[PDB]
Amino acid sequence: ALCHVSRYNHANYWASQDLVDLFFLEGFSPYPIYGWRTAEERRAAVCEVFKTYNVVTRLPTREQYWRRLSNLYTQKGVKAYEPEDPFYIIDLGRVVEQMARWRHELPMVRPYFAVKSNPQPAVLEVLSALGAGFDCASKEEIHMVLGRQLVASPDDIIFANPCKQLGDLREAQACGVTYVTVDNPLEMEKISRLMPSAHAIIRIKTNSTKFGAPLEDVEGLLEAARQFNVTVCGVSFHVGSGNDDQSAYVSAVRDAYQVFQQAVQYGFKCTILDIGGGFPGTETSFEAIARTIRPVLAELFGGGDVTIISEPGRYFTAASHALLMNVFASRTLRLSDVEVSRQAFQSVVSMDEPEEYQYYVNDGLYHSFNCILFDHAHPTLLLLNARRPLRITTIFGPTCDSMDCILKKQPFPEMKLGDWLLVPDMGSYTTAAAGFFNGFATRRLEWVSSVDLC
Amino acid sequence: ALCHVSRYNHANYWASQDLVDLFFLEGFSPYPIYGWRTAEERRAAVCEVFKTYNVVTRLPTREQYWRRLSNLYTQKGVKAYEPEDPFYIIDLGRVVEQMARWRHELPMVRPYFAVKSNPQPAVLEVLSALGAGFDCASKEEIHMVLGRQLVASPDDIIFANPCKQLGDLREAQACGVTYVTVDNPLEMEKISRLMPSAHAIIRIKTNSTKFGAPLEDVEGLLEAARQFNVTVCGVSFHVGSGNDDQSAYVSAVRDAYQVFQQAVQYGFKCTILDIGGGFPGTETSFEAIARTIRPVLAELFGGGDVTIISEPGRYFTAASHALLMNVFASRTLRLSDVEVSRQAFQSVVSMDEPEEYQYYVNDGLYHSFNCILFDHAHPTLLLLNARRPLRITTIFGPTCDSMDCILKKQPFPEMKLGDWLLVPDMGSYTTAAAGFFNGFATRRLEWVSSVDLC
Repeated sequence: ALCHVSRYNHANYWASQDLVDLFFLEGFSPYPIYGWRTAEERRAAVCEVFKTYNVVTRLPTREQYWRRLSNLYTQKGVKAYEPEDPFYIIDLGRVVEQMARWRHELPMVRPYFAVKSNPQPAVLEVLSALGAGFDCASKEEIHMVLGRQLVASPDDIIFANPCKQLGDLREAQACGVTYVTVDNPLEMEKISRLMPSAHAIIRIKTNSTKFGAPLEDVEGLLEAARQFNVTVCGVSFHVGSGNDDQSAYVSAVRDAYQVFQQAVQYGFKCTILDIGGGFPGTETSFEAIARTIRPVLAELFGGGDVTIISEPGRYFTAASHALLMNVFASRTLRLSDVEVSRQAFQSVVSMDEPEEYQYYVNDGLYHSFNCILFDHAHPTLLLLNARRPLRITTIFGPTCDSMDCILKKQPFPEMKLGDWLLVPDMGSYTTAAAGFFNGFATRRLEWVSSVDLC
Repeated sequence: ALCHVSRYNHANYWASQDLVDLFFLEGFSPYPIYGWRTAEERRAAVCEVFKTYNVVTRLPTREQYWRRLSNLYTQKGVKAYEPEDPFYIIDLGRVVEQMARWRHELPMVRPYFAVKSNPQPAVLEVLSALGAGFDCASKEEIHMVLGRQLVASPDDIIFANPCKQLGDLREAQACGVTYVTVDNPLEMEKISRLMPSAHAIIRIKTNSTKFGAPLEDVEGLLEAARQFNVTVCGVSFHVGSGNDDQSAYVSAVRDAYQVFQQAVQYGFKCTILDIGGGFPGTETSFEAIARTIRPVLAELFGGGDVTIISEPGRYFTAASHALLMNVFASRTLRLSDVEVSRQAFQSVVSMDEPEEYQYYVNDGLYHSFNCILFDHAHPTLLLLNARRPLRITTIFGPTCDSMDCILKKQPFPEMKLGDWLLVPDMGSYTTAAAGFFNGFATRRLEWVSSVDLC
């Protein structure tokens, strides 16, 4: 459907610091910590990134915290940007908390953050300081990771795209990366021809239709790898967020074990297992998924000769953002008699006056709110603010296009010009896929650290 | 649906300049030319733009011309960019021809090009040289128009957004632009309080959900304008990219005349008539639309007191661009028995072997091909270049998103890694709304001139 407004649907619409501290304490589990930094170097590096971006440690539920921050920063902005411009509130402490959670729940797995989730430099810097690996799907992301000197060696970068361009392969081989992912024999030929130092990883299909080799064709994939003198030492799979069944992960791990046996039959001694991303980044919770994944990994890849990695994307940056919007235009329209009857029966809006209240905010579908179509997401609009009766609303974007319709004829509290709209959990594939249509953009950013580090 | 592939659907799928010259011949119509330049200065300015952007004159159907140009500029890359990278072929001669066609069909109307269609500097500069007005929907586009010194005075810029932000109005008043568009009395109050030296233009609804005041509420609009000491001298309307027929244009202009009479009754003497955009850019033809709308303008606004303007967007930059894509990855899959039966009855590809072909190109839905959703467009894929059996193809994009699919399970000639895909008529809202997901972008541009004005 459209943006979720279930927070305002009835007439009476009124009404881990310990984990992070544990994470920065090792140097628990018998597995070595991620990254080349020691215990003292990681904390120093994260504090250095915090100082570099001058984040503010605003210690604290989550909706109340976001509302308080939005009020404070709106007041601050009222007192290089306009006070009515949209802005983000990046909680860089949330990324640290997510890494602490991943270390606690999956200590045997080293995440390789998907840079495609948000290529924002601050999150990359803090993740590299935390010891995370990096997951580049293109030569551009490889350059951002290497150009910022976030990795000591290119061995912490995986060319996770199973279908890479020839120039991308040339740049990756020149830059010195080694880990790549494959799904078809033609990619084996390309990798052998243009990148001889690669450590190819086979991507196996899971129970989408674009990536992942079928379990039957993995034998032909291994045959092509052997024929083309390609060193295969890994198997990867990605299920994507949306698979409600918790058995998809264990089925994929079983398929990976079968592929490992097939590779062993081909003289390939694989040492890398990649379980992909798709983990939930918001509070099927991540704890249940980890409790499902852990035992099969222990009883199948518990020998210690295979390193288990992952490429979690939105998991790290799901709860780290909060977009704020200003309503700057409003008008009321009459309704037809036919439309009046339907709304009276269902909607809790008072239909004495057939009025449709239309509002315009300064961020729409051609920008950060592009996740409605590209990501199939339904974010939660929140009005920070005399009874405010529930009128049927159609919240438009700033762009003159008529399709900028983040809301359409749904009940919502009465809003006037100058009010702010808060959209929590707006960090996954929001500004990465954002387009510069009409010239509007959420250029302003604010840096907040929910946890205390410095 | 999806990208149009009707060019390849049966088993055997094998098998201007004079008007532009007339356009630069003002020193035949009783209307003065557009712009502050003369005949001897417009040609010099456009030749200066061509020299500045190194535009090359290519001389000649449109499909064959685009194929020839694609061959020429494709076997030219392997001889700062990779040869296997996507690129555009911008034909500014097409923009010049579109302007000449507009001048011939509607000599009484001065276009004000919608910068939102493509904010590319070359098209803006060539249009300013041609004498076009400019149509800025945001302060950013105002700055691009003014920053490049394209307009002698800000009187050639219309703040065509009927709902403008406060900072945008402040910048517009500071810059010196006067013409604005209004929809609701709240906008009247905002403009009066913020933009004192304005010439408001009422936007009337066309037989529309987002913009356009209803014909009944124009009374309240005029009352608010008079109450807030707002000077209104124009009425505007936008129809949309596609509609029923020219009867919409006739109804809209008659409603505009009625609103003009209402304003005259409300002590307001108007002098501006804006008929909006939505005209066809590709080849309901534009000539029929002009032949319909000319007589009503002649018999209704033929007194000469009111100047008729327009804001045509895609009309100028529809047939200008031509995107090219490279197939760098491919694989073959299986089909279910149920799915096999469906294709046997309708698909012309022999379904004896359940072969599903999946290809990958370097431009997808997160980029230039974003017009499929944001614009509801179906561009025509063309394979430039033995036998080419039809197969069930699924042309994906470069991004690793599952939904980045421009064509799904449709017949198409057999493709191999290295072939190019030509997509003509890709200049309207393609690179303007294009994002930067995964770091992929069509950075390379090539400049051609179908016409020879130099």
